[PDB]
Amino acid sequence: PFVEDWDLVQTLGEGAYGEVQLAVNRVTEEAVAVKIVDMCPENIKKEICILKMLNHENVIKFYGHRREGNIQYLFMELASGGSLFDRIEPDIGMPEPDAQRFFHQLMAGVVYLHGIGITHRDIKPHNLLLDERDNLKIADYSLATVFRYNNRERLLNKMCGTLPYVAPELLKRREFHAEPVDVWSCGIVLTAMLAGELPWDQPSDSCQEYSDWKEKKTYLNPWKKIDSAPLALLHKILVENPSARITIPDIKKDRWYNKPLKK
Ligand SMILES: CN1CCN(c2ccc(OCc3ccccc3)c(C(=O)Nc3cccnc3)c2)CC1
Ligand SMILES: [Cl-]
Ligand SMILES: [Cl-]
Repeated sequence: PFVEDWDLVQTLGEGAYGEVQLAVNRVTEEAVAVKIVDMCPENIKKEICILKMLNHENVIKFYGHRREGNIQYLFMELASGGSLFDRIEPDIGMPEPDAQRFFHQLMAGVVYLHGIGITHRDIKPHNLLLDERDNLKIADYSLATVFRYNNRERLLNKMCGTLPYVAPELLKRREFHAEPVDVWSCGIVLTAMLAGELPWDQPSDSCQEYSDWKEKKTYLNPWKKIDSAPLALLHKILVENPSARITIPDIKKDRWYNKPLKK
């Protein structure tokens, strides 16, 4: 039984749907991340099925799972570097070359997900982890879902995620395309990395900071802290109409995205 093989040392944090712990094996001392859930059978079955699909250098590794009656045990690679959240200095961000590198890696992982028809739905720095060489890994598949199957796209029609990161259409439209929503959250992550603050509580008209952006007041914070090149990218990403929003193929052609900054 689980408790005979593993010791739960501490809480690593909460995901969208549960909580994950640092587990250390009682024989080998191998340290792993474990998500423990007392079975929704329907959602957890879904989370496990997506987890089994994943194989990419910028997505967390899934080791497997154990069911002990009603409780499911999900085992995954521990991120020795902790989270990206912890590299963002409040009100400062991080050095632009470090931000660009992490943004390159984030885009690599998101392209991989979208290419297998999965949308993450909750991209934010808490869910972006780092291995021992600071390679970024997209974690937490509790909200992830299928948006393309047999080459047919399905629109999403459920609101979820985290408000300061969600795209405006998720709050307004009854159904919407999955990919532009993930692209938007990437832009908020990039903003956070370069300014060390979030731009708004949510992207709604009742939020003044979001109105300010739409009116192009980039002389205000956080935008004033961001160099003109990454800012120009952020103007293409944080576009209100998802059909006019930049796609990942075009992000990959952006001037800042291609600027040499780092060894
Ligand atoms: C030295 N230590 C190393 C470990 N350090 C650390 C800190 C936070 C973490 O996750 C926050 C989290 C993010 C999403 C959901 C729940 C919790 C993880 C981690 O490895 N988590 C993980 C791994 C695989 C799958 N899911 C989560 C590791 C902190 C510094
Ligand atoms: Cl398919
Ligand atoms: Cl933050």
